[PDB]
Amino acid sequence: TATLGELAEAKGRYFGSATDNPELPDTQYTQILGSEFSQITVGNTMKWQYTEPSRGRFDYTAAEEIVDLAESNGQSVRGHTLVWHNQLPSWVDDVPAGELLGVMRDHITHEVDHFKGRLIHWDVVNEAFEEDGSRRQSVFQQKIGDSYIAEAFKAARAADPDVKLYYNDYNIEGIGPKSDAVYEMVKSFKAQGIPIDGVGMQAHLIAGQVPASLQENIRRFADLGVDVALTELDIRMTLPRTAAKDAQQATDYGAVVEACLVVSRCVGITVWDYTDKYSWVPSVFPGQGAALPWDEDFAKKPAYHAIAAALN
Ligand SMILES: O[C@@H]1[C@@H](O)[C@H](O[C@@H]2CO[C@@H](O)[C@H](O)[C@H]2O)OC[C@H]1O
Ligand SMILES: O[C@@H]1[C@@H](O)[C@H](O[C@@H]2CO[C@@H](O)[C@H](O)[C@H]2O)OC[C@H]1O
Ligand SMILES: [Zn+2]
Ligand SMILES: [Zn+2]
Ligand SMILES: [Zn+2]
Ligand SMILES: [Zn+2]
Ligand SMILES: [Zn+2]
Repeated sequence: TATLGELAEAKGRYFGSATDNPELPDTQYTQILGSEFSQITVGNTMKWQYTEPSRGRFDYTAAEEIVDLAESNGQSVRGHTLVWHNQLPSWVDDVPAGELLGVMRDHITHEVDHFKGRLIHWDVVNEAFEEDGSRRQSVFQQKIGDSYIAEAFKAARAADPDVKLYYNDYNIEGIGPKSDAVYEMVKSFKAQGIPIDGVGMQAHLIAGQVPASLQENIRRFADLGVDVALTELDIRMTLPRTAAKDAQQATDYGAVVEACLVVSRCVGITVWDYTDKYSWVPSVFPGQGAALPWDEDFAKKPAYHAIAAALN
């Protein structure tokens, strides 16, 4: 009957999926991508290695394709991601330390300016913290210092005043040292007048291990005055799939969706792609997989039933 996007929209939220250029040829895949979801995230081609492969020379070719596709289906789009220590072109490491801040600002200005007025959110900075809450020692942190995050948000706001600016990270779904650090940063930013409109909880979860404090965590961020979004939701399991594992995964998906629906400022959910066929999990987590609502043959799993039921 109604799609996840339609059910989500009926509750003032969006339900979308990330995608990547190489997948678009898959006709069965795109038909579902374009009809089931109300939002799309550019999976890879908005990343630094693609948009600015050589210093000062920008390339939005691949990203534009996905943005146009989303627009064609009437789907909103999330930009991902401007500042990240991963998938960074090699020339960035060679930039003299004293020049890096200026380079990061430039990268941000161009990309945000080019897509201005077409995206709903921008993941401005991604994974800037370690598990214990200390700063990840990336090229930006090391050469620019602690203010690089704040500078990144300022630059972004200066290039597009209407788009929502998000801080994105993983393992910040439950209350803990990592989410506390993000919590403090957001508090710090609000007090200093540093622009930031939301926190993106990637939500790359493990079946049977969903943080029970998820909802309370979403709520405290919302009380700080920022929106919250589950940006790259997937719940992996150790293969092979079994009925019991699928059922546990379904229960998990339902609890995650319910948590968002209970908090007024949880604007939406995005799954890191929607079919196991293209999930990034197997490639990064050896022995793990089957983390999405649709399996490799596009059959909806019990997980799908739970998501729809939670959305109502
Ligand atoms: O490169 C990053 C991955 O390393 C990250 O995977 C997290 C590692 O710790 C595990 O406990 C989490 O479940 C897993 O998601 O995901 C984000 C990616 O950018
Ligand atoms: O194809 C893979 C992408 O799907 C993957 O996306 C990363 C997953 O972890 C998140 O924290 C990152 O923000 C997101 O970009 O990156 C690797 C690429 O090979
Ligand atoms: Zn090109
Ligand atoms: Zn275009
Ligand atoms: Zn704490
Ligand atoms: Zn199947
Ligand atoms: Zn069903």
